[PDB]
Amino acid sequence: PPGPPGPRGPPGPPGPPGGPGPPGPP
Amino acid sequence: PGPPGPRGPPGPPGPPGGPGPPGPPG
Amino acid sequence: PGPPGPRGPPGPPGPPGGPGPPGPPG
Repeated sequence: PPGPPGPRGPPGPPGPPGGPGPPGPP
Repeated sequence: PGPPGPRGPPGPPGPPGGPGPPGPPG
Repeated sequence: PGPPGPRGPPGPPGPPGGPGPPGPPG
């Protein structure tokens, strides 16, 4: 029969950097 | 011996990215 | 029984990071 199911793949790579912060105070 | 087992599932989503750059001057 | 299946593929890229730090004062 078929062998045991394989291991789960690796976690994906880190997401991209976030957007820019809000503008500073007036 | 039988054929190789079914392939494992895909990994989970990666970790979130880092924070974005500093915002613009007020 | 056959050999265990191959490891799954890498997961999706992680989510985008958070917002950056607030910008400097006007």
